[PDB]
Amino acid sequence: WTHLDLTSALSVKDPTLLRIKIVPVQPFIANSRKQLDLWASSHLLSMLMYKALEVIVDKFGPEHVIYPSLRDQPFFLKFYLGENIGDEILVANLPNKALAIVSGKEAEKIEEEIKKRIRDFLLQLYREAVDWAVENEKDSMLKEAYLKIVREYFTVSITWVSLYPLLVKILDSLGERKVTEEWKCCGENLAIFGDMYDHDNLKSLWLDEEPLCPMCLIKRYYPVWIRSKTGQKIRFESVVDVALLYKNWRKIFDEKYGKDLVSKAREVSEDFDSDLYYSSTWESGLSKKLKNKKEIDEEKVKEVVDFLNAAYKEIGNPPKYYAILVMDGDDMGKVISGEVLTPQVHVAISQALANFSIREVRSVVKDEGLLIYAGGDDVLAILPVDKALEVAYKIRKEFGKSGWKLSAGILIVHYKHPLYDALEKARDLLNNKAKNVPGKDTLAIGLLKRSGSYYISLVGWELIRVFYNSELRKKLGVGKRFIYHVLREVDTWPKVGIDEMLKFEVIRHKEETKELREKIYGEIKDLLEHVRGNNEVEKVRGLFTFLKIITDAEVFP
Ligand SMILES: [Zn+2]
Repeated sequence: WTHLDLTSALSVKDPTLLRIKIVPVQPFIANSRKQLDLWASSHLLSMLMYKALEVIVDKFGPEHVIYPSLRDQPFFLKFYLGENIGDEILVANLPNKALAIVSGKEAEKIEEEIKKRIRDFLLQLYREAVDWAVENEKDSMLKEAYLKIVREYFTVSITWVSLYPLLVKILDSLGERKVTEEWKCCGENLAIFGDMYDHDNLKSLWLDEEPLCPMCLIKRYYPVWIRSKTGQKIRFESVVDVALLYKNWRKIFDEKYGKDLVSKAREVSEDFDSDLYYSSTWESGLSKKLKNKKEIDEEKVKEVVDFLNAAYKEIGNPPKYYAILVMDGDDMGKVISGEVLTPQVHVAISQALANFSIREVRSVVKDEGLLIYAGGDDVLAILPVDKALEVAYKIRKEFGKSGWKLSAGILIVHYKHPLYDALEKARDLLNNKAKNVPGKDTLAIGLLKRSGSYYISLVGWELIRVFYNSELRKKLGVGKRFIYHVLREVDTWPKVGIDEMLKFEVIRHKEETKELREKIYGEIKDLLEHVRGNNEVEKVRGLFTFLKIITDAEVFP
């Protein structure tokens, strides 16, 4: 049906191919402290691309935008059509790069019109935010040297060509040239330091002891702006909120106990957050959460610990690790753009990516963890430790049927760990580890224990398939004895040899305990073909590190 869509925009108007791209993406995102900051920043990025797109839509129509496909785009439904949209709207699913069919004469003004609208809105927000941080100097907070940072920050490169998949190729590399040619938290002047202030005097002024620049102020305000433009806010506020979803711990906790813990936490103070389900925090600190010079009863603390600890002996210890899942398509730069072909095929692909990202990835994540972003062939999610692998694979299969292949970094991490770093490492797994294998179609799973230890393992998607249905998974104590032993041998390498090492080790860990040993060796061998590695030592290392991680009793209690 999208042929008769293009015939219009191609015939009805004197047609010129316009292209949008907002430049600060991976930076703006990684500069975030708490999970909310990461959602807020990525979501806004989408907001911008929406206001960029809004202009195209307003002046013309939706079918004039090739990429992304605007059918089912939750922002538009909610915002442009005033549809009564549900929690869909919390997920950011518009990417930066875009492609529209524009009328030759508008091409010039549409460029400046997009530029203004972004600035206008960001400014519009900075203000609204300025008011909010006052609610919870303030005249000269809107100096036209701070206004600058806001307008100057996000760069929106816009380019066009008249009327071939070659024109598309010429539009991209022409476009990808204007890009580069066009403290707080982050290399940007703080909203007070840039004029004349001491760093001691600076920190004192700011609401949480950390001084913010204008951009990061917009980050903080956005979650309340959204709550009052749409209805709702992120379901899992903290990283800890998603960490406590491991084997329904929180839900189980919020029945047997929960009311009594709330009660217990009322009579210590008014902590009316999630950290407090951990015994550790009640001993470890609380000082920080004391925003007032009031008194804290100590028996209440001592016997909040006792309550929780006894809770833990009847329920299990509370989960303290969570997953960062980042995903990205392979060999698809030139597919999204259309060089590898505009015919309706380029729309078809756009619709395929739109559909996957909006519906299929959400149906996979599905209140079982936080889907921050799905731009077509790329995903950010915070997951519980026991959903990471399961979600990743599920999503991979789906992107299968809807481009072709897709890699992934998963970073399991202790909750108390700096996000900026965690987010950085997860990215690195995906880009520097995963995407650098020959047949780049791989899971790069990493585990960083609070110890400082950092196990990584690079794996084919087929491995998780084989491993579920594996006899080997069925037993993993015996496992603790097995895996550690193997990993020890392959710390350097078994001088005995790799094959004979596994035999002796499978052998070591009455009618059926011959066929069983013989089955495991087979699987263990089968599995290695799916570990990405350049020799059996690397492959063995790789599998038994995947084994090591999946089974770790501190991460998976
Ligand atoms: Zn900042």
